[PDB]
Amino acid sequence: EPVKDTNGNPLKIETRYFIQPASGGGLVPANVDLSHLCPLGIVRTSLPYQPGLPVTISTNDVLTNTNIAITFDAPIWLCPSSKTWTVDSSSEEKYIITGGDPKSGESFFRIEKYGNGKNTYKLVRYGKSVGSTKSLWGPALVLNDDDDSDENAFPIKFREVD
Amino acid sequence: EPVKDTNGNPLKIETRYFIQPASGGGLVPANVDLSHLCPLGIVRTSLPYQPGLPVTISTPNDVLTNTNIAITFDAPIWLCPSSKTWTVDSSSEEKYIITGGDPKSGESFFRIEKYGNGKNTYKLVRKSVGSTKSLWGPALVLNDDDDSDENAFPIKFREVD
Amino acid sequence: EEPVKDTNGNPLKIETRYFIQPASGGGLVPANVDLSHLCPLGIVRTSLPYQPGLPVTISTPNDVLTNTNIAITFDAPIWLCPSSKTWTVDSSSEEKYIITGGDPKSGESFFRIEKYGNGKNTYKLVGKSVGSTKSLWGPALVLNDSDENAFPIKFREVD
Amino acid sequence: EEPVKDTNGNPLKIETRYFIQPASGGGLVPANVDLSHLCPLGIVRTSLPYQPGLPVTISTPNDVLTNTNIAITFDAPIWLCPSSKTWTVDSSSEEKYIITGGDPKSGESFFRIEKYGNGKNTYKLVREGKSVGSTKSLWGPALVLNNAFPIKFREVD
Ligand code: CHL
Ligand code: CHL
Ligand code: CHL
Ligand code: CHL
Repeated sequence: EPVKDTNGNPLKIETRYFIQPASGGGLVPANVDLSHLCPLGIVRTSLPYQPGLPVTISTNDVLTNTNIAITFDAPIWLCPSSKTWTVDSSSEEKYIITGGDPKSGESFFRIEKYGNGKNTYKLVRYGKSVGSTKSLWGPALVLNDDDDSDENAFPIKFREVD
Repeated sequence: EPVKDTNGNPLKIETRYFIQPASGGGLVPANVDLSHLCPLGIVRTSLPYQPGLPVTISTPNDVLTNTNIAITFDAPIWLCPSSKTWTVDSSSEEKYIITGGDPKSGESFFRIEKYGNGKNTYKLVRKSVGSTKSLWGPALVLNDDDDSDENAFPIKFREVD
Repeated sequence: EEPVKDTNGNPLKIETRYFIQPASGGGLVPANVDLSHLCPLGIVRTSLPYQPGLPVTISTPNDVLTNTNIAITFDAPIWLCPSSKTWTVDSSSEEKYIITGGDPKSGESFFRIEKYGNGKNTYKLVGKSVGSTKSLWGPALVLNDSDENAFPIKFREVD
Repeated sequence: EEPVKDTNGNPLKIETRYFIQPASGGGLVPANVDLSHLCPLGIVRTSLPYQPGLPVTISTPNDVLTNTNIAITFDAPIWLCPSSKTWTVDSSSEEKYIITGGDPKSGESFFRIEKYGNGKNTYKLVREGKSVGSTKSLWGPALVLNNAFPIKFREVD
């Protein structure tokens, strides 16, 4: 099944989208704690009209339950690593962090339908769903223990940036 | 004559708008230099899809051109001890527009006037509001005159839904 | 009403720079207490072992004596906040953080230096003693007299 | 190859903490050079007069001698960047900032301590040899590869 944006249109690669909580504003880079500034975690901004930092998806169609990479799109980057999402294996909390390799399997996630709402999804990694936990700046994306139910998943939509 | 938003609808008081450059993204609070963190200047973010921090307009519900208004940022968090209302830093050589003004005092009053080319395009006048290079990017400053649109920073108002 | 002494056993002088160093990381420095405000500033113990702290000068409403009204003012060539460098109590707060921006001549900014424990050149600030709580950067000074919950300090003369 | 001396005129030891302080603000510390990056870090003179600097240890690739390959490594219980505390040259900057994140065993991280001018116990760093100087950066003077930036070593404690 093709992933759809908030307008019900199918997701394309090489196309800028805000990832916005379906459940404050969009998802942005921020540090998870005071122990490291780089690499960056993924936090929901508490500011209501901030749309989030845009991402592009790499594989023109994006389909559900398929290996994809998510890369922030930004003209400025304060860290010496990449803008591609990945899992902090060395973190005892398994934060989703930047600095992944867009071609490597370390950076692969899958987009799956969430609950009933249309155009609502979750991310799953290999199967563990992406949830959230309290961090310094607010809720940060973390890898949950499993993907048995949507209970612990952080529901998202994709909004096309024009 | 009523000020209009990007949809051509007239501006209302107590209504959130993005002030967006007509000439990066919207206008946001940021420090102008390394000498002070508070109060805050008004900077154009270089990030292309950042809409700006919303403002509300007050009158000392219609907003009309060439009339005294106050501009106040709207935000659930504020890192400085002073107000979210725009004003002129009289004590700076640059005459930065800064936060921390009194919305009821005349120090915080600006006027919205039509700007050159393009529908629903405006400038602020107190002397027109222009911009200069600052630490984080272009910061709003009060110019010398309002003789022409040359030095004015053109803006539009986009309704926040 | 005996003189407060520095780590060299010399009596404290007014208008003289001292590091206030925890008597039990490095010295006391200005830092934000939480993510809700940058200004005004709280008083935090740096976790860095050889950072001496930001110097303060003491004023009196030349000896600094115990159990006497004094004001503490940070000494620095730059200040990123619009208010003063004088310590005071955040009168309306939960933890009653000690914060900058006080008036050194006003009673709002008065503290008293008293002996702490049965030790040597060790003190506390005070009815209510100055303690600490966990904050963003580390321990921050808060207003709590007994030396149970007091934050013990010493004074090191700066040269 | 004569021994480098600290501010007390005592010879420098390897694996010993020193402040590197400008020979005539306070000591040298890690800080960002500009708004383009937080990591890795530059080497800046703090403008605060009583800040001694962040301590370093010197390693040899127990006396530290002049005109010999040495590595400089900051010593700290915390580090906010994902790389090492060892000094090196930012080859891919036009300023050639001295930056952290070097390999203490690689030749990229080797400097030499040479006597500077007249003052006793005063030195410069050299990496044909190029001396370490300074340029204006965001917070203040930052060390760059080229006068030289004269330094002294103060024993911690
Ligand atoms: C590597 C350092 C880094 C840090 C520390 C942060 C931190 C933050 N980012 Mg991120 N980012 C960082 C890198 C990057 N970000 C982004 C892109 C974005 C976007 C698009 C957004 C964020 C936002 C946020 C904020 C999310 C929480 C919040 O809503 O607070 C509530 C908000 C505030 C308290 C206002 C903060 C104002 C100012 C932007 C930062 C404050 C300046 C002071 C230095 C604060 C430092 C305080 C210290 C003591 C902790 C948070 C301040 C969101 C945000 O709210 O920004 C306005 C947001 O929309 N970031 C990019 C791509 C350009 C980065 C590149 O390296
Ligand atoms: C009080 C201090 C204060 C400071 C220093 C800033 C600083 C900034 N604000 Mg502002 N703000 C501050 C107060 C507040 N802001 C806001 C609301 C906003 C909004 C909505 C936005 C800003 C944005 C900005 C940035 C505009 C420049 C840019 O385009 O960068 C390009 C972006 C970067 C260089 C990445 C910066 C990411 C991150 C937020 C952390 C930056 C802080 C650093 C870790 C510390 C210093 C690092 C240096 C070396 C870069 C700039 C970093 C804009 C922005 O871009 O934010 C993401 C923006 O959209 N501010 C509020 C209301 C809550 C404030 C209330 O106090
Ligand atoms: C709002 C302004 C302001 C803020 C946020 C701080 C914050 C801090 N001061 Mg303070 N200060 C501030 C104003 C002032 N300080 C000082 C003088 C001092 C001195 C002398 C010292 C401090 C120190 C500290 C630090 C204590 C915690 C620690 O031990 O970390 C330990 C060290 C680290 C965690 C490494 C990172 C340090 C780096 C300078 C912070 C970088 C900020 C991040 C890039 C932003 C990311 C923040 C995230 C949360 C958003 C803390 C970072 C102490 C310190 O440790 O300095 C290094 C210290 O010795 N301050 C003066 C007079 C000049 C100020 C005047 O305005
Ligand atoms: C991103 C990482 C990082 C950044 C941005 C800095 C930045 C700085 N360090 Mg460094 N450091 C950083 C990493 C680390 N430092 C250190 C250890 C030290 C030491 C021991 C010292 C520094 C000091 C400094 C300052 C030197 C310039 C000065 O004299 O300011 C003058 C001081 C001020 C202007 C007031 C202090 C500012 C306050 C700490 C926070 C400033 C951040 C702003 C509130 C946020 C907004 C930023 C601006 C751009 C809008 C400078 C602010 C020196 C210093 O002065 O600290 C107080 C210093 O003594 N650093 C360690 C080991 C723990 C790090 C590990 O990662």
